[PDB]
Amino acid sequence: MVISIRRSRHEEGEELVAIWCRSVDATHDFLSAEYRTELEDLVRSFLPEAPLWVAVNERDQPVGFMLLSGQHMDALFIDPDVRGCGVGRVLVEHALSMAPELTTNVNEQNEQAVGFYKKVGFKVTGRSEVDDLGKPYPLLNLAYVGA
Repeated sequence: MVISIRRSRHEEGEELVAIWCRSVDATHDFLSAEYRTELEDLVRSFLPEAPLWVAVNERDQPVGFMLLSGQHMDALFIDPDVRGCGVGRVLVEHALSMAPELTTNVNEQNEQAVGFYKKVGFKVTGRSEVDDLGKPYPLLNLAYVGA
């Protein structure tokens, strides 16, 4: 299966919410149901309108997405069915092509993604003791070192 990356459309936004939801079910399950619900609502109020980039398969059908502006890839999420297919690299490489000095973040609870992003080449450059709203779910900040 072929992959390309492009800007998202609006109407496919709900598929990106769906992708985020299974990425969370597969690798961030530590997210308590209350926080899951509030994230999913704000995500559904954001991914349909955010200036994202989507990985698409041969059907021009989204299989992952990435948010990058400046040199900061704030978000990267991909359907667990095709994560193993290397789309994780393809989206990071897209981000790197626009930003050679790339940075990103990841929730600390997803130690799997911390490991993955290190394999890809990131190295931790900061953290937070909460996620954002004072919730005790730390965020980590990383820079491409990978090298």
